[PDB]
Formats: sequence, structure tokens, C-alpha cells
Amino acid sequence: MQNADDFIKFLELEQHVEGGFYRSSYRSETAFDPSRQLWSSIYFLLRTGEVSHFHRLTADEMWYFHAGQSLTIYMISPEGELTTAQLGLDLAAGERPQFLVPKGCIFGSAMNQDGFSLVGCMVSPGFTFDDFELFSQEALLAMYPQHKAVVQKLSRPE
Amino acid sequence: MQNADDFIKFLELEQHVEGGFYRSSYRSETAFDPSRQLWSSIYFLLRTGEVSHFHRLTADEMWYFHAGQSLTIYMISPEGELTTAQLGLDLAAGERPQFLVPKGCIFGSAMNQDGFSLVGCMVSPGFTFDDFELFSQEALLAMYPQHKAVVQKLSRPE
Repeated sequence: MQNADDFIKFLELEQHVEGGFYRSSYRSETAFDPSRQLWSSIYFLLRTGEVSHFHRLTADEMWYFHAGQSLTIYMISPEGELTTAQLGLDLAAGERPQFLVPKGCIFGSAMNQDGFSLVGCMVSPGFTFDDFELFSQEALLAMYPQHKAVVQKLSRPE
Repeated sequence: MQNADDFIKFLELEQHVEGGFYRSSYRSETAFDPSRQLWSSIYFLLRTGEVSHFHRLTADEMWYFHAGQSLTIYMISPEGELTTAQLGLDLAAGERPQFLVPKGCIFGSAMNQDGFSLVGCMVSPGFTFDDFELFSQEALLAMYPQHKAVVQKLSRPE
């Protein structure tokens, strides 16, 4: 059997600023802007006490379910609209093994069950941090006050 | 205990000219060239009777692993050099959930055990069929004669 500890170890996953663990698997050798590359891809893991806190990306991000527990991805449009997609293998429910979280929204994510969860993420315009913006729980309760409950599950204070 | 039948059905997978089953998941709404797109992803399944026959792409292709049976990417460099990689979820052996099959190279894949295999494939500059190229067993035994053994599995005559 394989725990979360086995994946972080063998895959060499670093802690992530947004939450969970990660490690750039491959990066294009082609360029988009003489700044960013054509695509970037990582492994992304979530342990029980983990979550990927609300943050926004300047580009589209492809999600590939790799293993473990299924996830619920929470998204808030730039209009306050909250939607959700589930990633995984239980096709009976709205679970899909892939999903595209559209650039411009503020999304988070959590496992639908205790345990561990490993995914694969791919942002086309090569991910840089000037294309990343994490958010304060305050900054998120001010805008979108209607989503107190959820904005507390995917955001820490200050 | 899902099986290949559930996947092909729920994900609506139709035969691929190169073999196996597939269905585009998402394409990138952003353009790369006036011709192709920034990116594209498709699902791709493999059953005990199917293998992905040697073919060549114009762009790189990322491979994600959703579930099923570890595969094996057989690649042949333009200089006639056969390399292999183990896609899958067993970290004990050299299995890795993601793999990058470099463009300009002729490759194919088979499963490792009988069963099924759902896989994620992301080719960067939008996969147009101009960037594709399937090969006959003929040409493959001509060029690269020292690899007949595997050419007789991931290829077919006439």
C-alpha cells in the first residue's frame, strides 16, 4: 500500500505556498514570451490536514487526477458566483478524472474524504509567480461575503 | 471495481486511428499560431486487445495517469535508439504518474498487465492531424532493423 509519505518521498515533493505538496515534473523547452514557457506541469498532493487555499491564476490550469481520494474544487467567478467540480473516478457522480479551472477565478480544493490525494496540474503559459496571487481570508470575506463558510475552509486569517 | 466499459461509456470514448480509445477533454481557447492552439487534452483508454501503435507527433505530449494498468512508452530516437519509461502508480519500481514523450520521436505504448488503462494526454501546440503520423510495419522494419521485436507489437503491415 502507499501512504502520502511514500509519494512525497519518492516524488520529492516540496511544501507549496498555497497548500499541500508539489514538484515540477516537466517544463517545455519551447517559449511563449521570452519570459514564460509554453507549458508547465507538476504533481500536486494533499494530505489529510492539507488544502489548496484560495488563489487566482493568470492562465488556465488543467487538472489530471492521479490517485488517492477524490477532490472537490471550489471556484468563485469574478462576479461572486461559486461553482464546484469534482475530480476523480466515481463517474456515477459528477466526478471526472480531468478538469480545467479557467483563468481569472479564485479557486481552492479539498479531499472529499480523509487520507491522501495526488493530482497532476498543467498551466499553459508556464507558471511563474507573477501569474499567481494567493488571498487573505479577510480580503475574501470583504468581497464575496455570501461565501463565509467556504472561504473559511480554504483560507487562513491575515 | 470499474472497468474499461464504464470509462469508454461515461467519457464517451471513440476509437483512435492509432489504436485505443479517446475523447478530447478540453482545448485551449487561446491561440498559439493562427493555425494551431495553445494546447489540448484528451482521455485515452487501453484494453487487453489494444496497444498504441508507433506514430510521430510534431509537438511534445505530456502523459498523466488516472487509473488502471501501468503502461510502457516505447520510443525510438530519430537516430534509431530505443528508450522506455514506466507510467503508473507503483513508486517501488521505477513507475511515475507523469511522463513527457519528446516531439519528433516515433513512439507507442502497451499495458504491462491485462486489464484497462485510462490516461491523460496533453500535446502543447494544439494537436491538429497535420502534427500526426502513423507508421506501417514495413517502413519500421526498413529503418531501425535492430528493433524488430517491439516493432512487431506496436505496428502492423501493409
